[PDB]
Amino acid sequence: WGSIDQINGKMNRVIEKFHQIEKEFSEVEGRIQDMEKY
Amino acid sequence: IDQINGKMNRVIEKFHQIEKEF
Amino acid sequence: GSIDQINGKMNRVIEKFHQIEKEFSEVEGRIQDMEKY
Repeated sequence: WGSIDQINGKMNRVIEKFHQIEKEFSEVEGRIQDMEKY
Repeated sequence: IDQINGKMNRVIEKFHQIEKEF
Repeated sequence: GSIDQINGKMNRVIEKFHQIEKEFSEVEGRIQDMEKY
């Protein structure tokens, strides 16, 4: 099960970094929005 | 262990939807 | 100002999206293979 524990870890890290990339994109979006509105 | 497959099917859940989000 | 800044940030975000795609495909592949064999 060290092979499962290991893919559990690989899936967790893919998920964590997607959430970081998602947040970064949100911030970019919100600044396109500032520029467009203000 | 039932415990690490328990997790897997759970972690695998969030992974699958992110697949979709990707 | 804010225009070249967004342009830089967005390009770097897109770069990081392409990295995460490849990593996902590789993790998925490994899960598929564990389940198949």
